[PDB]
Amino acid sequence: MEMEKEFEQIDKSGSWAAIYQDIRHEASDFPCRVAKLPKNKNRNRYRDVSPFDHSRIKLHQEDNDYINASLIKMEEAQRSYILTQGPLPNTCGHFWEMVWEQKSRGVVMLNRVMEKGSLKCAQYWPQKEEKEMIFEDTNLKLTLISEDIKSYYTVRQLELENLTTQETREILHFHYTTWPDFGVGESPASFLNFLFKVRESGSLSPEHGPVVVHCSAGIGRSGTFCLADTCLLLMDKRKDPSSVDIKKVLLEMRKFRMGLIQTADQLRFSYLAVIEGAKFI
Ligand SMILES: [Cl-]
Ligand SMILES: [Cl-]
Ligand SMILES: [Cl-]
Ligand SMILES: [Cl-]
Ligand SMILES: [Cl-]
Ligand SMILES: [Cl-]
Ligand SMILES: [Cl-]
Ligand SMILES: [Cl-]
Repeated sequence: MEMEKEFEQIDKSGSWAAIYQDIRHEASDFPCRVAKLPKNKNRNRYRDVSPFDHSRIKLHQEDNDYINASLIKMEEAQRSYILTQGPLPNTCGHFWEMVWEQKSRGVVMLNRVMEKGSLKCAQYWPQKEEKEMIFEDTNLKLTLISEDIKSYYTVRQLELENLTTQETREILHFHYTTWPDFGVGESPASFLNFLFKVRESGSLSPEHGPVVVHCSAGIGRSGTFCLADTCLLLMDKRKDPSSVDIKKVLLEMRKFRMGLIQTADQLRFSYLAVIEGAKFI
C-alpha cells in the first residue's frame, strides 16, 4: 500500500533502530508488583520480563494465583490474546490450568524447545500418545491424540481433561518450528502461512477464550505474531485501510505487556509481514 513506500523509506534512511528506540521510550510503564513478590521468583523465566498487575492472568485454584502471562485485549480489532513465557518445569500445570480456566481453544508456540543448543521452554505437552501427562498440582491430564507434522509447522490435537470434573476439551497446538536461530526470516511467507493456518482453525474466534501465544519470554516472537494479526485485522476492517499505523498498534499492545518486539529487526520483520499479508488479503 502506502505502507510499502514508508518501508522502503525507512530502509533507505537506515532508521529502524531509531524508530524501535522511540517505541521503547514511549512505551507504557505499569506496576508488576505481584510478579516481583519473593514467592513468585521461580515462576518467572526471565527476571527482566514480567506481566503488569492490571493485565496479568490470575489462576483460580486455592494456591498462589500467579502465572507469567498477560491478557492483550485489542478493542478496535476485536481480538484478545494471552501472551505468556515458555512454561518452566514447575509451571506446566499452571500453564494448562490457565488454558482450562480461560477457555482457550488454541496454543501458539513460536520456538523450538531448544535453539542454538539452549532450552527455551519445558516439554509441556506429550510427544507420544501412550505417555500422557498428568499435572498433579492442578489436577489435569493431557493426551496427544494426533499430530500433523508439516515442513514449517506442526499442528497437534491434544485432549485436556479436568480430572476433577472429568470434562475433556480438544486443544489445538500450533507449533511454528522454522523461525531462524539468528535474526528474523528474510521473507515473511512461512510466518504468514502459519498465521493463516491458525486463523483457518477457528482458534482465534471470539466464541473461544483467547488464544495462548508463547515463545521463550512471551514478548518478541509472540509480539510479532499478535502485532501482525491485529494490524491485518485493522487493515481489512477499517474504512481507510491505509490509516493503520503499525507503531501505534504496537504501543497500544504494550499497554498490556512490556517489551513486545525485542529488536529493530523484529520490528522490520513485522512491517514486512503486514505489508505482504495485506496484499494476500
Ligand atoms: Cl512473597
Ligand atoms: Cl485494536
Ligand atoms: Cl520443539
Ligand atoms: Cl508442508
Ligand atoms: Cl481471522
Ligand atoms: Cl523466542
Ligand atoms: Cl492505527
Ligand atoms: Cl523493550
